[PDB]
Amino acid sequence: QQVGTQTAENHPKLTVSQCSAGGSCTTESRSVVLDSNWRWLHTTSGTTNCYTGNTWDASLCPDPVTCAQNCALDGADYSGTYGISTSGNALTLKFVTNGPYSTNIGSRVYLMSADDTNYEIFKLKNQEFAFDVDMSNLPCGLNGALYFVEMDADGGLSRFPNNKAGSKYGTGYCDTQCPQDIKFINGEANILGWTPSSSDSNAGTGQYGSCCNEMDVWEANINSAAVTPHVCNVQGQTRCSGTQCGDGDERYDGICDKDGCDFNSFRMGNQTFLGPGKTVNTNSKFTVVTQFLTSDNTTTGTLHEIRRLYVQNGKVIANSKTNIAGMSQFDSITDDFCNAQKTAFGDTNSFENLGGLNVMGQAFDKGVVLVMSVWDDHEANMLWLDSDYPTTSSASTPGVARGTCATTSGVPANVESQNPNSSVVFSNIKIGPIGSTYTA
Ligand SMILES: *[C@@H]1O[C@H](CO)[C@@H](O[C@@H]2O[C@H](CO)[C@@H](O)[C@H](O)[C@H]2NC(C)=O)[C@H](O)[C@H]1NC(C)=O
Ligand SMILES: O[C@@H]1[C@@H](O)[C@@H](O)OC[C@H]1O
Ligand SMILES: [Mg+2]
Repeated sequence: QQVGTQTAENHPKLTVSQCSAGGSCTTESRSVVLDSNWRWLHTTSGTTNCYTGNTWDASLCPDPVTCAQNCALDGADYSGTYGISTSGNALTLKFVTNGPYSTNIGSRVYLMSADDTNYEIFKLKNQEFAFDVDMSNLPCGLNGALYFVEMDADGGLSRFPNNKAGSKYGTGYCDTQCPQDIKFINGEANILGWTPSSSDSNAGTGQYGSCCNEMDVWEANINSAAVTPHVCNVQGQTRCSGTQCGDGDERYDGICDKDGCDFNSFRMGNQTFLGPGKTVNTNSKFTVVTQFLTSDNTTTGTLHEIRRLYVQNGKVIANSKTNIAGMSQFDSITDDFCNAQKTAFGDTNSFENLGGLNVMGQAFDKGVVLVMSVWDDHEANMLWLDSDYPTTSSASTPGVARGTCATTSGVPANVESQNPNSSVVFSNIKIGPIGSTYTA
């Protein structure tokens, strides 16, 4: 894709903290950028759209390359059109925004580096990452997600000749779902076999997907939360086609682990731990701390364990323990946990098949980009996060119940119609050595 200049691109500012042993942190000036899929895409010479609704203009986009050369991504009206605003260390993502020219549902942003051009690259091995979240305004069916993916720092500017926009315009997304709804992959418009979504009037899928390792630090709404590493057998952002993408029936045949090795306290058998008025009380803001422990306690050692702590009202709260009959008891993510939980639940262990925490840690070695988003789910209505899933399974079967929401909840049109003003606030991001990002 090309660069459009009708609208200047000014990334909303966001401060983050870099912390040291003892807990003193320095403030770093960073910013966020809107993902390219949300942007106005118009001809380089004018204002004619290359894509409208969920339909590409066939005469501007006769083929993937011509389309990438003819079509330009333009600057974004972050707050008034996309519902994205920041206030110091706080990022607010609104669910539904009505701009003067377009309505936008959900958003996805990446953290920029100090240069405000390339993404910030995080090296998470043997580090602790903390943030605060207020998801009191995120009901059933919503997901406010904070996570890392193995994107290129420049979003593909240097790898792909026909990507002339790059990370400044939020290009280069990938994750372990190998999404095929991404409009530009590898600097080419993803127009081959383009099929509009029937339920999402702004979306479609093309022949290719964009795949990479993904650490889901946080996927949650007021009801339930999950922390989930996912790995692939490829390194970095990789375009997939056919079986590689692991779409539909080929879910477990692809290059990436779609299910991941998840820890949702509710799913793991503690229904009183996280939620409205619970131990972690999601009616109010709290701190989420995530530790990426290596086997030798160095930044070069093998990733061995992902641990979780919460902090609310100044009190540290230990992670819940698993409570699945017949399964050994864990309170964190280890490869042993993943093996035990996949066995207990009868789920295919692609996480381990594709190299487990070792491979996750190798993605961390190379570096990953911070993503924050708010979304509803056209495929599964977020039931995998907050309800009984599959809905066709007995809710007494271990692993099926993930939260208290109704199996009829989370239909996008219903959630948009009923809770349009939903929002999530992510704030006070900190990274440092273990123990450095919060006060015990
Ligand atoms: C779920 O996790 C919570 C937090 O660890 C456990 O909370 C305890 O609950 C009992 C029963 O109400 C209380 O008497 C304790 O004071 C709680 N401890 C804390 C630290 O909050 C709870 O037991 C866990 N549930 C299950 C089924 O394992
Ligand atoms: O990331 C999620 C994955 O863990 C799975 O359970 O299906 C839904 C996905 O969005
Ligand atoms: Mg290029």
